[PDB]
Amino acid sequence: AQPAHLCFRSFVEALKVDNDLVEINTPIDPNLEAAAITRRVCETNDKAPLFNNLIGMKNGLFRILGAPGSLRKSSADRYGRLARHLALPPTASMREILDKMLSASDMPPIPPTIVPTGPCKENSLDDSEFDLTELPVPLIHKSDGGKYIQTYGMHIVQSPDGTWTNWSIARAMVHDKNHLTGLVIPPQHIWQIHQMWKKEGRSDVPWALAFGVPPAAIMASSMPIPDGVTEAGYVGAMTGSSLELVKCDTNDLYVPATSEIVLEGTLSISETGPEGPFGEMHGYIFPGDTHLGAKYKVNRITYRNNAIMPMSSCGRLTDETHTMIGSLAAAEIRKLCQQNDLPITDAFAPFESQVTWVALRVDTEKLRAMKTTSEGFRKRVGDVVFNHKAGYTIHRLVLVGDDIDVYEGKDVLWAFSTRCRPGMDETLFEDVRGFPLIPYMGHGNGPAHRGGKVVSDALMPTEYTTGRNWEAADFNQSYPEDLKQKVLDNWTKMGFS
Amino acid sequence: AQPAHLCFRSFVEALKVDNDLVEINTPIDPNLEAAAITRRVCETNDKAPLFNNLIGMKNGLFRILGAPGSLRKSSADRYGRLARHLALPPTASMREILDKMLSASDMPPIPPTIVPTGPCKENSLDDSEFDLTELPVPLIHKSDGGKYIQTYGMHIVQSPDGTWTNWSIARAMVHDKNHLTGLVIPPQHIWQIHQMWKKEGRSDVPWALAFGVPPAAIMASSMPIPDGVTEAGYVGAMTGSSLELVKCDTNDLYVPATSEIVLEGTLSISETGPEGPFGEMHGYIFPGDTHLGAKYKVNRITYRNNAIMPMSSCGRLTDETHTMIGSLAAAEIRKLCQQNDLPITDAFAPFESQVTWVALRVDTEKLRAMKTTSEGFRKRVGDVVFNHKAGYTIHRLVLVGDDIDVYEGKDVLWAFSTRCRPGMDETLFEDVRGFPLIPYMGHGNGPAHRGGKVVSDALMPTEYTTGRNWEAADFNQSYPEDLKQKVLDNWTKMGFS
Ligand SMILES: Cc1cc2c3c(c1C)C(C)(C)C[C@@H](C(=O)Cc1ccccc1)N3c1c([nH]c(=O)[nH]c1=O)N2C[C@H](O)[C@H](O)[C@H](O)COP(=O)(O)O
Ligand SMILES: Cc1cc2c3c(c1C)C(C)(C)C[C@@H](C(=O)Cc1ccccc1)N3c1c([nH]c(=O)[nH]c1=O)N2C[C@H](O)[C@H](O)[C@H](O)COP(=O)(O)O
Ligand SMILES: [K+]
Ligand SMILES: [K+]
Ligand SMILES: [K+]
Ligand SMILES: [K+]
Ligand SMILES: [Mn+2]
Ligand SMILES: [Mn+2]
Repeated sequence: AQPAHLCFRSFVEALKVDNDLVEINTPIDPNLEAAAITRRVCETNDKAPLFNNLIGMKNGLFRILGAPGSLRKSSADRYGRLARHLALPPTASMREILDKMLSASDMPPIPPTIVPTGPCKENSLDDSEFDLTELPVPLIHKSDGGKYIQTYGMHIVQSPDGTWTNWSIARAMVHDKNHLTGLVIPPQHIWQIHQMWKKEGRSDVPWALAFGVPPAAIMASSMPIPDGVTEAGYVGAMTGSSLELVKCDTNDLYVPATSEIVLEGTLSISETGPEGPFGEMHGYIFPGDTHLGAKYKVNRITYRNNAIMPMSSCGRLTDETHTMIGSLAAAEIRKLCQQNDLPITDAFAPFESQVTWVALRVDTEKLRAMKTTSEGFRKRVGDVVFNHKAGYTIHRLVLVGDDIDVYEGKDVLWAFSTRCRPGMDETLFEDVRGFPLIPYMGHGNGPAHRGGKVVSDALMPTEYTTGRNWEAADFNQSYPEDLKQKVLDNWTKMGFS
Repeated sequence: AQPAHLCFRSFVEALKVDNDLVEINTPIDPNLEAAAITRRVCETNDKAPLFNNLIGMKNGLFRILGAPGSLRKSSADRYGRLARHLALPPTASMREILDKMLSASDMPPIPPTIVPTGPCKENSLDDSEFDLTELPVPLIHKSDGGKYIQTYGMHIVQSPDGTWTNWSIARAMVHDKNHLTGLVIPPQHIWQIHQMWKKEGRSDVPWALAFGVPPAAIMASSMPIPDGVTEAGYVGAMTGSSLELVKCDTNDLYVPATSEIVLEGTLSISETGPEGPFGEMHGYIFPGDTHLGAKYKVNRITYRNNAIMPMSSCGRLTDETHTMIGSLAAAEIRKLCQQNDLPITDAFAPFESQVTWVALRVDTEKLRAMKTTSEGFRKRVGDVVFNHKAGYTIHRLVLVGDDIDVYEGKDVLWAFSTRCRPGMDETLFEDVRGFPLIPYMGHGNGPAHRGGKVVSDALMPTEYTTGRNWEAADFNQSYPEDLKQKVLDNWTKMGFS
């Protein structure tokens, strides 16, 4: 066999073939050691670790793959892990990756295909046979409030009426032998669907959590595609293939046939339990900061022979919470802007901003034809984005003109720092949903859930009127073409590197 | 040999010895080519170029050294050029460099020593014998409004009463055979002294411009040491040695004995001429943006045999306008804060901010004892800094706690992005002097000369009260010491780089 983008086991193979995998066959402790190695990998853009000999692995549960969506060292294949989720060449640009993830947005869905069995059915454990506290679930950060089994699996929940099945990543930790607790927060789709079941009031939410799903599916799971859109059919259109799914044993949900590990059960409409703290995407943990979270009951586990659990050891740069959350949100924001008739060509969440900013590249020819001003345009952009779920995680939008490559953080920083006058060239948004996970929100001086957002206009005045009126004081723009070429051609002759 | 910090010719030797120099002995055009090579050096942190065969060099005037204060590639000796200005080991940290530049602030001055002659007297040209338009003055950027002879020399002017002699860098370009035009703007000391002569009204300002001065002198020339303080005596205290100076031939000013090239003349109290545009430190040139500047008359040139003119090809990162202007301003700001009883331990202007920000590291134990709040503390800090000349070039101050290394831009960006809530955690300053060279000031939407400043508080709430209440979600802080060491010790064994 199955292609890498359609089968996690094949994806692991692909990373090996790529010389992008280190297989660790000696015993590794899931209590911190696996996550520490993965953390170091993510901080240094090293090869992904596959822990084949995890202390506590029994009867096939489980090996761990760390850093599944993290960066490679080389510039040429920096995003190659992400490309391997999507059948793209390993040298694919971020633009190419994001365009692939947006491609299904004006295609008919390709609904999934139901097949009678698959590798995820190779082994099973009923509710007399498993204990979640006895599995080699990792402690990811030393101060975490639980062992976070769920950092890179896919929650599956369906609206009561059956018309929308959502796939998404949301964290969860082990509560006891047969329960998890996790985040289920607005405006996320798992929360939206949970609210539908709670208003109906009759039962707990049928649920499954599938780990080691098709890589193309985990990417859509991490993207804020629209309300009401079933991720499986979006992935089918993106990949050009209907995804093969098998029915759960204990409920009527459907999971990818090649899932490594599947939990089946219910998400309670009534019960909560302690959740967190967790070392999070912005780079912090607040020890002792436990709060009630949603509570999941597990009734059944099914799994592949020699099952592999993917794990995100998230925190400071760079891991899946940056490469996927930020970039995929930025992609959806780009599309949302264009659908609102805003002249945005590109969007990216700079890593340097801890993926709390999105830089929006403006087609300034189109802007000029709008015959508008900074104040008006900033407000329009911020209203569109900050009032929408796709903008949830993003607290600063930086508008830049056509000369800036938004996928290059040094260039975004240059433009922000030199073209946006603090205060005057910004519009603050206090009456929008805020992202409480940012430390200055949930642990800050103001409301955790509201405000703290800004549109920073790094468009220069003449970009709204007559056109750019500067040249950069750089090698590229400050010297004629023939001179530049001469200098390059004589560079090593003269004595330079 | 004479020591490198005391003699520019010896400094050039030192860069060669260091394998930090490329001697270009074939013909190089001062019309763009020399500056293009230097620009490329600065953008890539390559070796400094010494142009020994400059097209248009005659009778000893002149060779060019580019990139005298720019960065080296290696992290270990990144600031080695700057260290070579100061007699410091080439591996000196930025903290060490800035401490050396601040050291003379609580020492008695060591006034200069007058000697009868020096190398700067080896050759001379009277006012019948030179023509500035006939010298190989560089065109530094293709759209510059003149040939900028003066990018790394030292202007010397003295108060009418004789009590203060200032040394400073300010740009100047050739106007005609015997005149320059340049920037002389408030609140700079050359401007302050010029205003004293203008109020006296009796004559033009006696002036000299010395190129290829002692490196320790050019560093102080680039630093905003206090009003009324004679740089020569500050440099003498910093270096532990009295600087040797020779009298000008045509006026009673005194220049370093080993200056490569000296212009003697007057800075007019009445005349102006076209100046600019110039490709500037923030990374831009605005073609055609010429304005009246100060006008200098040159009466005499003296120079060393085989004179070398230093040149800054300034613009986008990284050159002297970043490494020296930003860092030296930040050093003075650190001291100014401490003298105002503010608990600041360190300051640096991040390169990523185009040296428009300064990050201020706070001793949070001291902060806690102040029993203050963010609003109050931000306002106090901003009032101190933004009302002072040392703050002139800086538009954003970022307050950070003790965990942040302000000399590491990635860590400043992380703290700013995650700990400062836009709007609420900031105080805007509109009634302070602004720096018009920033594009969003002089080419922006508001007053060029006023406002546009902000204090951004990236201190978290408990840093004012009870202490830091988080751990970073990073390898260093999220795992115990013994585990970290194990992972490091087994890193290459396991298969990692
Ligand atoms: C790639 C990744 C993604 C998330 C998360 C992590 C990783 C690796 C982990 C599990 C490592 C961290 C965790 C987070 O702590 C970060 C976070 C992000 C956004 C909201 C809350 C938490 N998390 C997560 C997340 N969404 C969350 O609702 N709680 C979560 O727990 N997300 C983001 C989420 O998938 C996206 O917002 C999707 O758009 C959601 O799908 P839809 O609702 O649009 O269908
Ligand atoms: C290292 C360097 C420094 C400057 C400049 C350049 C370089 C390489 C060049 C010449 C390349 C660029 C030019 C600039 O265009 C940048 C600039 C900076 C600050 C004000 C105006 C211009 N410039 C300069 C500068 N000061 C200026 O008053 N006009 C100047 O022309 N400075 C800064 C100035 O030296 C410092 O502010 C000192 O504190 C001044 O001394 P005191 O007044 O405190 O005694
Ligand atoms: K999703
Ligand atoms: K602007
Ligand atoms: K000075
Ligand atoms: K703050
Ligand atoms: Mn969804
Ligand atoms: Mn001075």
